[PDB]
Amino acid sequence: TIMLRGLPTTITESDIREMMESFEGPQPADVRLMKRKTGVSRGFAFVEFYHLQDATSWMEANQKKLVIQGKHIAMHYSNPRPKFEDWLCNKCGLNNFRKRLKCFRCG
Ligand SMILES: [Zn+2]
Repeated sequence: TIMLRGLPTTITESDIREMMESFEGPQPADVRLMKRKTGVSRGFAFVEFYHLQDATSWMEANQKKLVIQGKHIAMHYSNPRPKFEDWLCNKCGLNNFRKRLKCFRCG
């Protein structure tokens, strides 16, 4: 899970994956361009991985090497930022909300 920010308001989830079949590191598992309620993508997008060596090598050599729409974008770690009454999942280790009973990785 690595986030990249600043994707324009007309970019398809494919538009980032049309040129991300060629960067370094072994091929990933899942890519999620964050959506909204009306059906728009607000600037940020997460990348999951099969392995951790692959993500490490991805951020290793080309952190500040990815240009689309004439603007560089950072590729930064993703660590949860919780609140007071937040729980944990015993099969994914993913932090999720309190008024919801299901995790966002397996359920
Ligand atoms: Zn989980």
